Amino acid sequence: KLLLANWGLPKAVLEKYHSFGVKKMFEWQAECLLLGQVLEGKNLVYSAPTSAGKTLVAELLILKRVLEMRKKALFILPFVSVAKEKKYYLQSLFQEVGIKVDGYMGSTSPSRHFSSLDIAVCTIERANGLINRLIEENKMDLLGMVVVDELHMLGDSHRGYLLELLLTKICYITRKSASSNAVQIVGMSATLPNLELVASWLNAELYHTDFRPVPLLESVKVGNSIYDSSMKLVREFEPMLQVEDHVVSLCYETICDNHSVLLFCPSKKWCEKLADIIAREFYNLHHQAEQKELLEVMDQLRRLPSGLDSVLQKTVPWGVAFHHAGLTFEERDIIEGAFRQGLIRVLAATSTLSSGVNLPARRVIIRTPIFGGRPLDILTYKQMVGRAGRKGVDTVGESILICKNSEKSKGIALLQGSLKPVRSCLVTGSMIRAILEIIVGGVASTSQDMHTYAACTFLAASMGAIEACVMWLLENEFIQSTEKVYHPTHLGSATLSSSLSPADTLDIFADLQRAMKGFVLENDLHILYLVTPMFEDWTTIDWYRFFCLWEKLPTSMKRVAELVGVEEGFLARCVKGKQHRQMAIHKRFFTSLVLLDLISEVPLREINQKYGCNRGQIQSLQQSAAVYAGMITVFSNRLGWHNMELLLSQFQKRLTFGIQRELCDLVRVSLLNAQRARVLYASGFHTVADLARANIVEVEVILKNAVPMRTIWVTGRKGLTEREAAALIVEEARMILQQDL
Amino acid sequence: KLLLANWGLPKAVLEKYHSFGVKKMFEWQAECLLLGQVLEGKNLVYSAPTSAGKTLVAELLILKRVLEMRKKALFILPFVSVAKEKKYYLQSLFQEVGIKVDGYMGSTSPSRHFSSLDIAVCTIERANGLINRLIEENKMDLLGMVVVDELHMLGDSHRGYLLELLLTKICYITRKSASSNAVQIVGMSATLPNLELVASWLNAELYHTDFRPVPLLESVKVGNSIYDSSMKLVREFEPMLQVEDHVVSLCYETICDNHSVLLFCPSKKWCEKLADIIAREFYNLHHQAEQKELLEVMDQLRRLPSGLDSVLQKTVPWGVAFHHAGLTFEERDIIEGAFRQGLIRVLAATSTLSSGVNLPARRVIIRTPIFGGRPLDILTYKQMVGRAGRKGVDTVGESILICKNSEKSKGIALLQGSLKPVRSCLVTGSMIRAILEIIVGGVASTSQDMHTYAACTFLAASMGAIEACVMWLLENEFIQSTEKVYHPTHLGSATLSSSLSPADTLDIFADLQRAMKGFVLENDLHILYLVTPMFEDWTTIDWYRFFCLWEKLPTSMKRVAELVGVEEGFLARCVKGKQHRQMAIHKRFFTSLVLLDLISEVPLREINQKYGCNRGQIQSLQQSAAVYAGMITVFSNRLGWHNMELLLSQFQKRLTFGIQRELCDLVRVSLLNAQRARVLYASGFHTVADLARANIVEVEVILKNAVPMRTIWVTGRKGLTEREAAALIVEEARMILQQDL
Repeated sequence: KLLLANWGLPKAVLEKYHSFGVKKMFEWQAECLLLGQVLEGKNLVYSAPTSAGKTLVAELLILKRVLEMRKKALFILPFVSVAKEKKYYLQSLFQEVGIKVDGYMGSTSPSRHFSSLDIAVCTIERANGLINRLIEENKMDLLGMVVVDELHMLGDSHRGYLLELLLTKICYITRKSASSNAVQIVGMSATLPNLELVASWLNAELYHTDFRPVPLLESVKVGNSIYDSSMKLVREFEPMLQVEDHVVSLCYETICDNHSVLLFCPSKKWCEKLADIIAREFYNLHHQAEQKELLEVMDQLRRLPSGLDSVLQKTVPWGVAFHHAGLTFEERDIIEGAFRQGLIRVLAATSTLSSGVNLPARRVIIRTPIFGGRPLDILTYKQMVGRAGRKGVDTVGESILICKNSEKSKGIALLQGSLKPVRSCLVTGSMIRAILEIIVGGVASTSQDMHTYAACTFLAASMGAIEACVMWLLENEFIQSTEKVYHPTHLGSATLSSSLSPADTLDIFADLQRAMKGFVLENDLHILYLVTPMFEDWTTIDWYRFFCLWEKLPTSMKRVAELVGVEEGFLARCVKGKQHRQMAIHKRFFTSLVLLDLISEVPLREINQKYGCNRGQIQSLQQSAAVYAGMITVFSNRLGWHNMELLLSQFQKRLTFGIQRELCDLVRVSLLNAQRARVLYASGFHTVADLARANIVEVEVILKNAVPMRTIWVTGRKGLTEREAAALIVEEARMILQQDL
Repeated sequence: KLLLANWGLPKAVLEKYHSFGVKKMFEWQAECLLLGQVLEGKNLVYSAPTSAGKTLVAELLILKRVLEMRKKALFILPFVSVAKEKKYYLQSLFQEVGIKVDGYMGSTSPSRHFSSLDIAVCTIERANGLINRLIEENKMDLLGMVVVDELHMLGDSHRGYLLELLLTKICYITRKSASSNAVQIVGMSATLPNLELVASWLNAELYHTDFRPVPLLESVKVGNSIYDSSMKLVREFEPMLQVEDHVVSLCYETICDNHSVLLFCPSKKWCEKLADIIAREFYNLHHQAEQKELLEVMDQLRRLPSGLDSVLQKTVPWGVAFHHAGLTFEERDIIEGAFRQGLIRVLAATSTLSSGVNLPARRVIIRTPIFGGRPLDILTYKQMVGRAGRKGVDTVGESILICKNSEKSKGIALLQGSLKPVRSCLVTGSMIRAILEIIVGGVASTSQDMHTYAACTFLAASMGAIEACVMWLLENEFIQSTEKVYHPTHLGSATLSSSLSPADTLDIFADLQRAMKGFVLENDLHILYLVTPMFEDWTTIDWYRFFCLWEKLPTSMKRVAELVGVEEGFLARCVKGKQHRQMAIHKRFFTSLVLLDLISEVPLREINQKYGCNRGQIQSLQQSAAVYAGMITVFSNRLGWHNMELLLSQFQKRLTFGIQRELCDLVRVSLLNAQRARVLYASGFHTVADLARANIVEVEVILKNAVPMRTIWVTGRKGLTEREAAALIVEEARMILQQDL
């Protein structure tokens, strides 16, 4: 029984698994999935270490559910990058067996409809919208199982409350049908203390494991000695070569052992300095003063849109790199891609890598217990170290936290600490959407039943103001009051369909309706002004630099600013010598100005030099602003505004890829991101229609030129050869022609 | 030799000609076709009477050209209705052979490109644009044979100068290639006096004939007698039954002979009164106080969009009808359709029927020499009575002009007069486009050649200021001045492509750059304000009615008027108690307000009652305004305005058929004009895609309902049965699905 072949799986799936190296099944997964009545329909919640293989239980459960009862399923993942990686893994796994998978990661939407789509591996923000749409036209029989990830994020988080709302809605719809389970709910979590309460909230049978494929031993150093967690000295620290911190020495111990190291750094500036030093310390400690594959990785960065970084130039060709938020969204995969293969040996990363993709490393070093001026959180610390120890390669995983003076007392708190218990995050702006997701979907109409909905939520199961907050929806025209029985309105029916929080829609409805009075069409700014989401903390603005940009803007552009409240009299004038809604407009204006260059195909390096915001926050802004244009368009569609939908129809695709109107059809190929279609456009190919009929040898030469054997890079498949990618461009464009008609 | 069988024509074409009843081969057509070197390529211009079969010679010439050298050809037709009828005749003739013909009648554009198109049966306004486009991307090798019509219209006319410009451009191109014929130009004309000069202008040999299949004798009435043309009394007038004019008596003479009569009338009011009388006298004079098919014709008028007219109700079910400009564009074909079949026996028409389709009638009576307060023209009169005498049915054709008192002296000038000699109509606003059609097309660049171009025009061949007109084009940025050599600009390159006169584009460029700063989108008025062509004389406005309409307009609508110069303070206020550009805006506003109801599917009867403009002038406006939206969109496309083009992209189709956005795809089927798709839309069919998969029996019942065996009517095939049209709707929608993909 302790072998995958005994368990019921398709032959192709098992063969693909053997290719991935997973041939032995853990005992905890087998006992958990055999435990209870989970297989026959009962929903399940369990927790395991990150390196223990949490994904196996969910994957075999969803495969069994799909093969047993033909029903579409979901897959809820926090971030866009992890969602993309998971979708690619699931596609490579489910190609032959026939369960086509596609994802809704913000801007990108599957070409095929959800009826043909089976497993929608998509983020929470779009999973909630898809669940709402499925609820809308009484088509929930397709849903058979929803897979959630890191249920511990449903507490204090900017998007986990959406996951909690979706799960409680599914539980409500399941209980209502009882008037074995219609839809199953499975998830995985970290070492939560209260997971029984969450498991019983979804009436899920609980199981918690601390099993690890390789041992993990945390460590803290005190000067020139290493202390274990429980007041124990496990080893005496002795630096071999260096030119109290001794940060370089720890990597050197592992480097001579032929293994990698993760050196997580606190801040943006700290990442560059630390990876520079280790490469500089590799000048003398190994020269007294795979190379072939390292150059190719260095070659991969040469013809990226932003080229190769100056700081990376002095470090990459020795096995030392670094990866933070400020780096390009393209470089981040390549640098992380080589780490899996082992080309790179030391990384200088920030805290963002903790919740990102899986990056195994024998030794993980954390520079300071203080991350960004605040103590390190326990929840991120569990995933912070959990990467230590490769399955089947390394017999020991370690973590060496670095503490100084009195910070050791705060530094040691995480070693003996435990993950904080989850909350509900539920007047509350996170709950105004909760009922409005159900009152306007037609699922619940009577108020007494709507009260019973609040009994199905996390807050009720944890153990007043629910009814009084409907009156708030009564005030804001969201719900019309009749004989009580609640019915949706025009504004309310649109908010649910486009998946916006009702807090935002109050301003958007007044802002989108203020575009009637005066609209401009010569420049895309005013259209772009209505799709910039917010300002958040994407970048620190430079007032003086915006002054010089304000003067050099064309007279055409200066008409938009006065049309949306931006003042020529006050713009980087009174701030220098020294209104909450005004800064939310100026920074909305700046976010539209940056996006104007992004849709004008200005090079990212030139934009960085001109806009002062590094490329890390630019690709993290055009990705977020692309989702907004796809939500404003849908919001205007349901509201009976056909004209505004016409102008904003094409602006989701333009922001995603940073292209112009001419390349809109060409970019439908996933292998033409921002430059592989522009040079291809200049080659006399203006549409994806005739591109499918292109000469195979013709596209080889044209793609070789325009440089800013696997030298080209396409997202999802790591590096690729020029001949293969060009052959894939025509192949990808080929299948588009008939599958959409 | 005088037989069609001996002449070289396809066997199926000959059979179709036999089906049309034309089998006898005349003498003048044969001698004209075998004269000289016309067949081998030389262009030809000839004059013949209207009832002599002018079009047949052009038909055999174009057939010989197509079968000899495979090359696309044109066909220039006077107005939209005659062009549409000619296109249907040509299509029904050319079904099986392979010459796929299609028409450019203003708004309507062929689904297929011109490359697959062979004979473009299009009016002058669109033929000029098509040939300009052909000239643009050096594709004139396709053009090999251009058929013009009524070369007597190239003189003083609002659109004939376009034909003259087109012909001189073609001649210039042919002469340039000589540095047996590149393109052959044929046409037919009325009894022109100077046709030798026009023929020699196109270096064409001349042939003029007066042969008539049946004799035509004219008459002038004096008291109670009829006088021939040459001071001769041919018959003594005596009235049989009546209750000096004796207008009913002349018709009653032909009624007893079982033949029809055309009773042309001066104005709309005169048309209703005269046809009402003849039916009223038909009551007492034939009842002492084909019926089955007459009721069916009355039945086809029952479920038209405007229903059945009250004036037509008291006259139609006796064989007496009337047909003027104010009647619906749908009723006009049915009333004229039955006349060809002989169901109707009398008609009370205006002067517009003179230039329309052929309506044979044994006796044609013209009420007054004064038509519309002015003496009747010679040119209209020659074609006014040219329908007298059916070919192969009636042995004699007559015309009885009615004159009173001293008007007989002016009336008889029509009888002995001859058609006025043609002019050139060439500073002149008709010539600014002439060179601009060639200088920006790249055909002619050197100024001396451009001067040589003026030697190829009609004015030069008839026997200074040509060069001075370019300076005007230099002033208005149309042409950039370099070393002289002239090159097109952005504005100049767009005017040619969209086929607008340069006089209009000066205001449009400023008018389309005034909405560029400020636009409204919630209502379609401002978009509609930029597509209303002009005011012309489409209707006489009612200031008081507009004033009340001004008050009841929505507050959103009143934002558009103040945004385009229309004043709330001055609107039907100072006109009542008593600025050329201002009236051109208010009447532009009215034309946009009426069109708003046309695109809101308001019934024409309610619109007529509300807007005071009869249905005849409404379909004559939405046909003209639909072409403008198709020219403004193209003008904005070439000018680098991708946003304003997006809003105006769909507004040509909306104005043509008077539909909304929902029916835009459904209306692609030509059998769903304005109501057969609305009721079909309510049947759960929202797109033409699944309409091709409709159940045949399902569409029968739904089409039967919504009533305001050949009762349904579809343009181009007269009446049709309900079962056939419904079977044709799915069949027509079927062929669309794959032929466009």
